[PDB]
Amino acid sequence: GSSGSSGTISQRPYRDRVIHLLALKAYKKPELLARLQKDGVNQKDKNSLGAILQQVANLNSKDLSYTLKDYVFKELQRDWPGYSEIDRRSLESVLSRKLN
Repeated sequence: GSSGSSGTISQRPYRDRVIHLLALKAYKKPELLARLQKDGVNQKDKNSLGAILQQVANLNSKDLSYTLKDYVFKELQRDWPGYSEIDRRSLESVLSRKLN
């Protein structure tokens, strides 16, 4: 039985941080960042992002917006520190709509 620990977002893998955002809704290469960058986005990752968005999300030429895949929803984390009192309840839906 541990007491506590330092759970920071940075310690988490970029991918997760990304999908966790695209989950609630689709985000644009630049936009999505504006959300992560805030907490701190690694330069070496800034480039990888584009690749991840396609590995976990899908870009729609329509509105050049990236859409979080379906299966990925399972990879997400219901205990993500990125989901506010609302987000959390706003995400539990999708997963429920996707994850049969």
